[PDB]
Amino acid sequence: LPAGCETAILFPMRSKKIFGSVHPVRPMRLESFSACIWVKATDVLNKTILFSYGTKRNPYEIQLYLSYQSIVFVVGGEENKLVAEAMVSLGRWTHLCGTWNSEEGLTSLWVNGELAATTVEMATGHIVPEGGILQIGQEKNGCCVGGGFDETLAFSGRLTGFNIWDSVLSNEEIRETGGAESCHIRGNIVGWGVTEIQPHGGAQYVS
Amino acid sequence: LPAGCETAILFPMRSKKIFGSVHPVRPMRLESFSACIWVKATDVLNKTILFSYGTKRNPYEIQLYLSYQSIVFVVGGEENKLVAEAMVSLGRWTHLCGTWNSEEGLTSLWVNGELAATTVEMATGHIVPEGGILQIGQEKNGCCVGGGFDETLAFSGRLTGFNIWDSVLSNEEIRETGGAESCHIRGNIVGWGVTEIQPHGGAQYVS
Repeated sequence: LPAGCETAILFPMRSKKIFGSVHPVRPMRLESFSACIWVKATDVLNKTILFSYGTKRNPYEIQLYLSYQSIVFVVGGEENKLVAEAMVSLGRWTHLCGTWNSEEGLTSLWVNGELAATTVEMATGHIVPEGGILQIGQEKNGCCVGGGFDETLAFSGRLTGFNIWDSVLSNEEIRETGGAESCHIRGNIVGWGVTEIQPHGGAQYVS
Repeated sequence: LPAGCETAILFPMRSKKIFGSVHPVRPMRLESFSACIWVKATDVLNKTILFSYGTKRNPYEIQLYLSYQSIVFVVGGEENKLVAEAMVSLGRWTHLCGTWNSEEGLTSLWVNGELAATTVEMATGHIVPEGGILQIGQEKNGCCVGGGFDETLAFSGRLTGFNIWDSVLSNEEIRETGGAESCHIRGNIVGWGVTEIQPHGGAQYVS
């Protein structure tokens, strides 16, 4: 387990059926936010969508994915994105965090409690609309067609601590969530064990 | 049997899952086209979506929906439509059919094989996109989610003789399709009993 957790998803095999359905309880109102996460990637491709919140008219409303030895940060749509280079590789628990603002379009990334990317005037004044759904480990593809889901974009590996925050996280708290006692640090939008998480098609906890 | 047909589909109750899955054989890419049908208007609400063909970027590519007394026929989008006034019935096998072209934006509607309405230079040059889903008996929405199909948009009743053509039908052919010897003339785009049709969510085949 990454730092002090005892539970983690297993994702033993990426196939055309592995996915999950999360049903958060509270609104997604966000003109700014931050999202720490610990990840253990087994294989990284040019395109492998770890998750993406999508609306009926904007499936790419939120998304981040690893492009070989790089990390992509998609906001709002495919066109608007931020990328850092050569930080994520196969098989190691690594803390990923970031921040965004709509006032002057400020956004940033924080790995291991340490900066990874930053820019300004992106998604300035943007507000995420509701009505979409957040999906983990898969992109929009067939589910019950004897497979269907893109095994290419599917994921295999260990994950734990699915959390989301309603506002920006200070650099101090980002560092703390990058520390060895980050398992108990959870956000309010989503908290591990607090938010409804429904693995499917292979994603197994290792509690 | 009406129109000489030998099979039909019953929509016994307007419900949030009642619909049918239609998969026409050939592409829908047409400029001048026509399609006629017999409808037994069981319920005529202020809005009872008869069907809805929609592409991802345009939910209202093609949509015929029935109002209290008017057959509102939408082409391309909500902006362009063709509408009748006081000649739609309740609980009676009735004929409604329309044509369209992009050359000069021609369009028409045909009740009981008799012309109903028409306008010119409507969507001139427009080409209907292909590859979309031809949802029937209900405006496109979720079914497996559990309900999803707004019952107001849902329709109930018996349906027979589904036909789609690749050209504007002549007046003589419209009269022929409006008679008791109209079952045999079935559309090449879709022919009653040719294109696979699966009533679902309460609907069943009937004859």
